[PDB]
Amino acid sequence: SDKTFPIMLEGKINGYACVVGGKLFRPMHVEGKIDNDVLAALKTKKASKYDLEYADVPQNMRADTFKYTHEKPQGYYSWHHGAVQYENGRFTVPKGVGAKGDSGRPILDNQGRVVAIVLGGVNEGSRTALSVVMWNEKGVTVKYTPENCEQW
Amino acid sequence: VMKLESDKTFPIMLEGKINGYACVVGGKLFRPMHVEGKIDNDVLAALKTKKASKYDLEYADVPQNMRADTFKYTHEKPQGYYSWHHGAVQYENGRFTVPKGVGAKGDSGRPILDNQGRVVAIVLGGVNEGSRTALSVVMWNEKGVTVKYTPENCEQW
Amino acid sequence: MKLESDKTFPIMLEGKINGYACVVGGKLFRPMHVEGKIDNDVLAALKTKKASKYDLEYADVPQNMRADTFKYTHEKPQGYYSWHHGAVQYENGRFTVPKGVGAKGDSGRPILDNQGRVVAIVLGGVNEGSRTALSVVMWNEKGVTVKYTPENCEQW
Repeated sequence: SDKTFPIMLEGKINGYACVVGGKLFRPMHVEGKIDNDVLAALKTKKASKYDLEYADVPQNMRADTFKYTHEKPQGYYSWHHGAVQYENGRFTVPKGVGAKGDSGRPILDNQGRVVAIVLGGVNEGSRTALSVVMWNEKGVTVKYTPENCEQW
Repeated sequence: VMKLESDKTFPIMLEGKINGYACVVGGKLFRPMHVEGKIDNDVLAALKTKKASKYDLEYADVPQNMRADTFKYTHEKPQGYYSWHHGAVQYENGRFTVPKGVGAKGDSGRPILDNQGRVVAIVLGGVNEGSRTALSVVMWNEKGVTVKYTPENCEQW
Repeated sequence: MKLESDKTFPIMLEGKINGYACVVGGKLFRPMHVEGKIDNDVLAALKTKKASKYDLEYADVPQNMRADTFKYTHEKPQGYYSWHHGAVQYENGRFTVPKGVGAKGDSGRPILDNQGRVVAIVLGGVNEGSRTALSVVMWNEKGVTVKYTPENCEQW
């Protein structure tokens, strides 16, 4: 794929950035440089209310980026660490899964479409509650953060 | 298609300190006229502003590329609550109040929003009245006429 | 959203606009020969003093308006200025506009420089062929009112 690029800080992967619908996304709270020259060169617009920074990607990339959708029917989804579950407008992964450095990774439905970008999470029993950003019907950004959520 | 939205309020730096805030509403840039400093945003900090001393506001048109990404505004102020950076803002009998101990110098310039996200006022100052703090602000009436309200013994922020 | 306050006001007479009044630096000005009521309650209730020699009636504008009134200036370099109907030329000490421009109902209108400052208030004019010379009150160095009226000028 390679539509997700690790953000380097000091000397490690402090997070991830990704390209969706011709837009570059990056978690605001995640400091560091993207491991890609073009992307790391783009001036971003800060959206602190959603803990996101974004920028238009050059035309010679637009079509070759993640596709997105507001369609979030309850059920199962996927992401780098395995399966994700969506129920009651909340995304969750198995307990113990998800941690620092995972901010930025997207969540995908069967069709490989990005339905959300992860910002953080927190342990709730035998499940990990996720803080994410999504998109509604009108195409507006919506953010949902679980109680006592930790930033990854 | 996507309809992203980014920050619409910016800190006004003065001598390396935050002295107020500027924001963009209805395709315009505003900043409290009594606040000294430079907008922490190159593009906006360079625009030429026109003064409106009657409202303690300085303003300028926002470029074509920024027009779609600015606060929408309204005159609609039914009684109840609204919100701003520091929390809930109550509006009753033509006056916006917040809890005592909330709001101080440095907050002038910040906007007050209704639940739909529209700006119903811009803060200019305040003064404590008992357990509440009455706010000085710029609002808009039905005709589109900019109106300013300043509480007795108000202090500029 | 309206940020700028109106600084000119139509003078009504039998339903028709007979001229204009404007507010400059804390003062209302009105062409003395123009009869009618200023179309603004506050302004119309003001008592005015007359300066016949200048064909101007004037009063102190309410303090709550002083804040957004026209700023005047004496600086009148030759070139162009503007007024409601377009460009106004200034040369050889007199303002002129094109024929077909300037008529009854235009007295009281201001002429502004590009910085939005008032350099003159029109009181009338007279066509002189391809151009129409204007009658006006201006301001000199000491901020003193001065008047200029073309030969056979008519009070619009």
